[PDB]
Amino acid sequence: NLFGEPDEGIVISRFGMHADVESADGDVHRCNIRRTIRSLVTGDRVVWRPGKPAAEGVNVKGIVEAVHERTSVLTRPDFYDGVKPIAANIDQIVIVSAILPELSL
RNA sequence: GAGGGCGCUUACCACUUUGUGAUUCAUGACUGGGGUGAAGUCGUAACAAGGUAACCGUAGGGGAACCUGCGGUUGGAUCA
Ligand SMILES: [Mg+2]
Ligand SMILES: [Mg+2]
Ligand SMILES: [Mg+2]
Repeated sequence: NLFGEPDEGIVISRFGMHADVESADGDVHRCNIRRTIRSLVTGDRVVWRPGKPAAEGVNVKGIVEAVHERTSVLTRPDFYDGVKPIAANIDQIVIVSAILPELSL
């Protein structure tokens, strides 16, 4: 509770109970998520509020309220897990492989 | 003179010093796991004969669930 400014920022990573949200200038600021969010992926622009600092300058987390629309999505299903998106909102993928241990086709 | 006091010395002994032990708390780089986590990734182990029957004990293997070897049990299906 006692949230801050609703703004647009880029989510750095996903950690289940919380997420890392980069602001509009390059500030690593970890936040938790809203209960009604169906999914949150790496690199998804969101609407979020950075809580409120309890100590002056020292805050713990904020919240991520809403999720914008998807440009792309990477949905891959799995046995006994269902269809799960991995990453989203991307224009180019680079398939990276190595000759070790194997190079399959 | 007898005797006493003072003073000195000795025995006992508190505090105090060194050497070196046992025990206890606080601090403590680092490090060993374990628990609590609905949505995170990795796999599909077990529960049906759960798709190589499972499990216990022991040795080895490898991100991991686990696997194989030896022996035991039915807390196993199908049974003749
Ligand atoms: Mg299995
Ligand atoms: Mg089995
Ligand atoms: Mg056996």
